[PDB]
Amino acid sequence: PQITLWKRPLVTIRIGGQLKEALLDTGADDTVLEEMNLPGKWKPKMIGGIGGFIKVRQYDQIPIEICGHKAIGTVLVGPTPVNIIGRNLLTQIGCTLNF
Amino acid sequence: PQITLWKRPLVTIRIGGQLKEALLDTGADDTVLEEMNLPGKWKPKMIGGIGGFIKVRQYDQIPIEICGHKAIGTVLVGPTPVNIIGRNLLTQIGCTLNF
Ligand SMILES: CC[C@H](C)CN(C[C@@H](O)[C@H](Cc1ccccc1)NC(=O)O[C@H]1CO[C@H]2OCC[C@H]21)S(=O)(=O)c1ccc(CO)cc1
Repeated sequence: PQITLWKRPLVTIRIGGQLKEALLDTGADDTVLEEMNLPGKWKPKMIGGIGGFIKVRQYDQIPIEICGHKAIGTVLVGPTPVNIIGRNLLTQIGCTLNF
Repeated sequence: PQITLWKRPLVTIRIGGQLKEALLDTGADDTVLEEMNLPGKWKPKMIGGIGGFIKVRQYDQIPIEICGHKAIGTVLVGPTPVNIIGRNLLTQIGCTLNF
């Protein structure tokens, strides 16, 4: 589909048994999801944006469905105010910027 | 153009006769540039990002040519980690997300 940017580009994603609204975010290298207790190995990381850094847990090879499109890759989980689909997964669902 | 997302969508912008590199950022409501001088009236504002809140200077009706596409609108100047072009100007240049 085509998503205009008059409003936030929020779409429905699924991660296991949880559906969430997340931003399709070309400004994010990696995907950052709100706090959730995912299974499996992870490692700590600090990520920075406007206002400073937050601490996140990096989980690898996590399958995420984004508007019905299949993706799988790295997911950072921590106290973000918004779920953010970053470029690592945007490329996998075929997302481009066009003007 | 069509811009894929395997790399950061960094583009050259022209603002006040200066060339700068900025990130096309669909997850940003607002355009936020690193510290610089712009002429005219500005208003103190605060904005929140992933890491908390910052103070910025709000400048209205600033022309920016983004990849050769003209926009005129609100520019916030303050301690962002990188220059970001947000939806307020991405809409002006006809940006959409497509997948
Ligand atoms: C370093 C470049 C950006 C600032 C990076 N950000 C993505 C960005 O899209 C965030 C994504 C975002 C969105 C909402 C809340 C928090 C973060 N937007 C943002 O800060 O926009 C601000 C300017 O306009 C305002 O509208 C939204 C917040 C304000 S981010 O969220 O901080 C971020 C995301 C992912 C990583 C890991 O790769 C690191 C940082």
